Amino acid sequence: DQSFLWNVFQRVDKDRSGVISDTELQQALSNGTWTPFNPVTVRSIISMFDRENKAGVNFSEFTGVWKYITDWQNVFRTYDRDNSGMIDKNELKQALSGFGYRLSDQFHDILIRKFDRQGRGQIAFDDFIQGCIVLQRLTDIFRRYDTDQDGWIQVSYEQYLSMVF
Amino acid sequence: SFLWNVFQRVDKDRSGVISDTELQQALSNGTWTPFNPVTVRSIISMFDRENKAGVNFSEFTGVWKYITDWQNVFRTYDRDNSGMIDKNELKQALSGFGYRLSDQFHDILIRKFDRQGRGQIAFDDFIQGCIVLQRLTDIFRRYDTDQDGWIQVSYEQYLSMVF
Ligand SMILES: [Ca+2]
Ligand SMILES: [Ca+2]
Ligand SMILES: [Ca+2]
Ligand SMILES: [Ca+2]
Ligand SMILES: [Ca+2]
Ligand SMILES: [Ca+2]
Repeated sequence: DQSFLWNVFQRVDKDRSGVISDTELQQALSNGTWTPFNPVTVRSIISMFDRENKAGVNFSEFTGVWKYITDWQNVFRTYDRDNSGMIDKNELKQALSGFGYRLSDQFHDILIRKFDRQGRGQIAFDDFIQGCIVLQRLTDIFRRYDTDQDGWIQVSYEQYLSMVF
Repeated sequence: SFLWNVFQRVDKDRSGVISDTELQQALSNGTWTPFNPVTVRSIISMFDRENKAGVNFSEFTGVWKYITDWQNVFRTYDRDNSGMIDKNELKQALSGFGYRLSDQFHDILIRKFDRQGRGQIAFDDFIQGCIVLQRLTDIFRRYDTDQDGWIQVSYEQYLSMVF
């Protein structure tokens, strides 16, 4: 039912639009730090929650375009130890391993780096959805080509360069 | 010089720095639609001494140049002359930049950068369709030693590559 979500479209008409472009949602969600929500994280929710190849959602899926963030906030929250809204190295060693991951101490300090901008050694939330789902899959295409049962895959200089994208 | 006139010519307020989502307005890609904001970001952020996300006259002089040349490529490879480029003309394009890419990963490639679905890379997608194209041929080419191209990559060792 769209009436349950009709007041959500009210805030989303700076240019009357009706269809949700990338920023057409940006003002409906916080990242946890007073900054805007990174569009790179946004298009992950639309091109993934819309069949139409133009990046703009609707009822058929917006029942869930949002729903995934309501999926994602529970986890985040049910891990925040400090409740300060950020996950640390000690903290991620528990969340990652909550997702059935057997990595090691040394990767449990390599991950944080791409996403911790401020440089305090913690992940905000706009850094979480994006890149979480990205990594949620680097166990997955790493899967499609070679299950060595120790992790090794490889191809030549040829279209293996094509794979890297 | 004549650039002294061309720089204000797009500088709406006399500000003396071209904005980003102001330059989207001078660069025409010929889809009669807008020029890619993302191509517009790369063109600005590439050439910015600072974080200002812009180019003043003492910072744009070259962007103009980098722009010029980016057409001067189109202009050659667009042999048929349709303001836009197709698979048969994209082929000699990627190859001319030295890419050993076989037919399958072009329909693939075009399917990530042809902004409209006509199978016709326009002037704005191409540049963009060459910024990342390049970027991910770089470190790999740095990473693979024997230039045969195979890389044995372990679980926790590999993960940290496409990052
Ligand atoms: Ca709208
Ligand atoms: Ca915490
Ligand atoms: Ca200006
Ligand atoms: Ca000609
Ligand atoms: Ca042509
Ligand atoms: Ca090698």
